[PDB]
Amino acid sequence: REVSSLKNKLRRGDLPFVVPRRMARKGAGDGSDEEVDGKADGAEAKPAE
Repeated sequence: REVSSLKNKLRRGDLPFVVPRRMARKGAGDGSDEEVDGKADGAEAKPAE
């Protein structure tokens, strides 16, 4: 039973294997025309003493 079990393991291929995984694709998507200006207001605080 021990020799038979060892022979069946080699014939079946029982080994510490890992299922492979595929690769992901890049998300290079086209942009939209929703542009915003970089304008900003100025400060109005007074200097300290």
